[PDB]
Amino acid sequence: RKPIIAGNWKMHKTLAEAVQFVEDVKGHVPPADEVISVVCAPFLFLDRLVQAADGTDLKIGAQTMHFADQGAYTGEVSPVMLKDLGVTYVILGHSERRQMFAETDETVNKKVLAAFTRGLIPIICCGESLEEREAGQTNAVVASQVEKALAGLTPEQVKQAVIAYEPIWAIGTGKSSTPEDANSVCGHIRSVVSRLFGPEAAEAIRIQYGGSVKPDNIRDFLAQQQIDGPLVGGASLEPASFLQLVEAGRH
Amino acid sequence: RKPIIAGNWKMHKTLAEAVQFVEDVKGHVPPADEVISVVCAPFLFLDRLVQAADGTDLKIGAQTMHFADQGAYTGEVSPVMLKDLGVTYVILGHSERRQMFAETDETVNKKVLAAFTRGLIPIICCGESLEEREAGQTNAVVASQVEKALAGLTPEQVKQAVIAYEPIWAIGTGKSSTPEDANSVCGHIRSVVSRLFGPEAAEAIRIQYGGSVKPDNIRDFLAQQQIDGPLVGGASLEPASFLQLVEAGRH
Repeated sequence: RKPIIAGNWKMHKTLAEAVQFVEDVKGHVPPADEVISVVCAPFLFLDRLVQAADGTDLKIGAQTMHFADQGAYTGEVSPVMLKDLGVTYVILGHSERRQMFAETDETVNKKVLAAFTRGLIPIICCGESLEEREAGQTNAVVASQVEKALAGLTPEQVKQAVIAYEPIWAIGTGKSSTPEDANSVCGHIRSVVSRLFGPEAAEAIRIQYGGSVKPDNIRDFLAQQQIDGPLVGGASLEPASFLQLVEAGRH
Repeated sequence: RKPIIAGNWKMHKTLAEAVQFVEDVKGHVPPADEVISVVCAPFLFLDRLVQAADGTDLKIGAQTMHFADQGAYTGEVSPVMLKDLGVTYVILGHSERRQMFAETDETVNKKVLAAFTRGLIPIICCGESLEEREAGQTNAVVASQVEKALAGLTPEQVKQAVIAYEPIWAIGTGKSSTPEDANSVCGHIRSVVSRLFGPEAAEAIRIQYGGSVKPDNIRDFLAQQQIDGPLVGGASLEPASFLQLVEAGRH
């Protein structure tokens, strides 16, 4: 299971900043055969970034996309559009959208199917809230989100999906889940996959941990058996740090 | 009041199709001082569109945007990013955003305040549902949406805002409101602006009609005293159709 590490810039840079970032990083990202390095930038910069990452191993991804090819959804961007640009990854179901922009597990599932239909590798986010963690439904929440999202896929496709387990209370809070704790939920997710798709799908899929990961702690997480890389937001905004993170995938 | 005509492509093209459209229309769109010709495109294409449209009376606008400059708002595009790119107009509160992605009058307000503080001209959308229509709250529903969306602005800036009345039921249904009716509602909205910001701003503010405006029915709408133009959706995808519309503004 090849490690994958994705940077979610969120709403954070200006085109110039964005291109300077790719320029700085693209030459020192680990080889593609070793670690999948992905920078999820805001829509406006995807175009220039896809080019700046000319023939580099630095992959470019979007922070969303709609579930339709084209249509009357003012503001949205389609999986067709993103593909045409050279974007290869797309974050789906991020809580920031689930709780703010009405992203239901239904829309997320639609989007995952669309992703595969259009050639994009989806990074499906799933995680519980503080309240759910405290109430004990962590495993249940995570399980439903994963069950629903992967609905409609074949095992061969599931092997290609990426699942980012991100406990909400850990996103940009400075409070990370522990490797051991995260490892279990991830093991649980992998176990849910196995029960729905099979031991091959489950043994292939790469599950990520997201939530206050830092270049000083990626190693700890990546070292765990069920975890295959980290979805990083805040610590991916600086080229250096990002290079630190992506190198954690044992170069 | 200089007529303004904006086209909302919604989720509709590929970068390539997008650039040729601009490449085809830009040099033939009406002279700025006569008609404000605008093309609202997907976030993905703006960089290039802005670049290719530089120097022409053809203005480029975004289909939506967030209210915060920076932020952990995965998938969102901020006013800073837009202005920084050269984008001049932005659509806010489109029914499609409203009923499908949790766009409320509060957030729409925050966004309107954001456009002004960030140097973007907002095309504030408002309109009644079929139900509210039948119940007779067209003037009410519409008045509230405008009062809420404009709250915070000074008369001086209200004079710069573009308000687009679109009876939800006419948006791409093929059925459009009668000029007389649309004019009545636009008038009423203007009364709202007059009452809130004084007659001066009310007379300078431009109010569009949206809801199945075809290149063959736009003149009818523009003719109406209270209607200063149209926000066209489907009829704005073809260079040929777009140029017809914008020309109806010329004279």
